[PDB]
Amino acid sequence: IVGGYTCGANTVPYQVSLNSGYHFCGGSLINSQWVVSAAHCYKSGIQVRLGEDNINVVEGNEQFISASKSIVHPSYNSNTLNNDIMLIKLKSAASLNSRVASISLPTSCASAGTQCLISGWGNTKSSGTSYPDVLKCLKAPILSDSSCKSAYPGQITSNMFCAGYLEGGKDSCQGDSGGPVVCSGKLQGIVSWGSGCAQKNKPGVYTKVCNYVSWIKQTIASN
Ligand SMILES: NCCc1c[nH]c2ccc(O)cc12
Ligand SMILES: [Ca+2]
Repeated sequence: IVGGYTCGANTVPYQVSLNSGYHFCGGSLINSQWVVSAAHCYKSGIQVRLGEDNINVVEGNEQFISASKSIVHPSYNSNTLNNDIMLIKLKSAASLNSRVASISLPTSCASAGTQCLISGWGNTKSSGTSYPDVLKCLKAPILSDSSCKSAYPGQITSNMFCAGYLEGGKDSCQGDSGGPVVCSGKLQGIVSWGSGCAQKNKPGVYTKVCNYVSWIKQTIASN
């Protein structure tokens, strides 16, 4: 997260870290046994880490649970990032509490202008690299579809939205991939892609979760 703030330990209780020997992606806990992330985060041998603040220190509220199954969306296109969403089933159910909690799925799509919270352990600089150990947070509005398509001509599908600031300076970045965009207590987006981080006229692009609610629910009910 570039230009954000330190969230505070366990203030984003649905945030997960995906670990394959090291943190490589975020995700969101949607019930005691399922995580939603980006399909571009797919790999084998994932351990899901819940209750994390400092990802390099055991602080006492972590639950580490291996993934039993990963399901990339059937229509994911890795070249366009259309349908950039994946579900991960945990080998066992997490223990839910005040610091480990699920985030609800939306019943309706959010409109441009809605303020949302984006969080992750990604790079904090727009040039060069500095990766934080503690969770970073960013408040950003959803942008109009016309401003999003004007920023990325020919690249924005109906399954994507832009959020952030056209002036630059504040954005998600590398390592925030797969993480949540939460607006009014509902999961509306997944950190997906962009042109660099925090660049003028290049806001972050996010997977539009409201379009996938029926796929998520049907998949969870049968796996
Ligand atoms: N807005 C952050 C977009 C994003 C997701 N993954 C990334 C990886 C590298 C990068 O420069 C940018 C990204
Ligand atoms: Ca920790």
